[PDB]
Amino acid sequence: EVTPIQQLFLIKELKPGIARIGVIWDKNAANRDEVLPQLQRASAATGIKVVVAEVASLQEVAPQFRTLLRDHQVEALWVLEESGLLGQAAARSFLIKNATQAGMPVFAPSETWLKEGACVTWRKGIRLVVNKAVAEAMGITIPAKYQDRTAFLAM
Repeated sequence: EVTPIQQLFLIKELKPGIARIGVIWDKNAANRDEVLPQLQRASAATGIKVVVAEVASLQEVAPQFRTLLRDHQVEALWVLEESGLLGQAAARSFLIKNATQAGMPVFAPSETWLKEGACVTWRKGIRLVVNKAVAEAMGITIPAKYQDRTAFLAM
C-alpha cells in the first residue's frame, strides 16, 4: 500500500501550488491513533496543511465536509481508507459530488471512487490511476516524470 506521506508527496506534484487539503477521517477506524500523526508528519515534510475533520457517525459527514470547504477553505479532498464510514456508499457519493460542485479534486483510496467521479488513486514502484476527464476538470496536472507510471481509467 502507498503510505499517507507518499500520497501527499504525489498530491504535491499533481496539484502544484496546493496549500491546504482536507481529510474526512473515520474516528472509529482502528488505525486512527497511528494515521493522524503520520498525516501531521506528511504535512510538515511536504508543506501542505492537512486539515483533518473526524466523523463518528454518518450524520457528521456533511457538516464536517462543510467545515473543510467553507471554513478551512481547503483546495482538495483526501480520503485515506474506506473500512467504515468512508466505505458507506451514500457518504462516498456525497463527498465526490460536493467536492466536484466546489471545483476541487478528490484523492481517493480505491478505483471504485474513480468510477464514481473521484480524480486520483494509487497502486504499487508507485503507479497512478487517474480519471482523466474529472482530473482535467478539477485542475490536476500529470508531470512529465510520472506520465510513464500513470494509468487512465474510464468512468
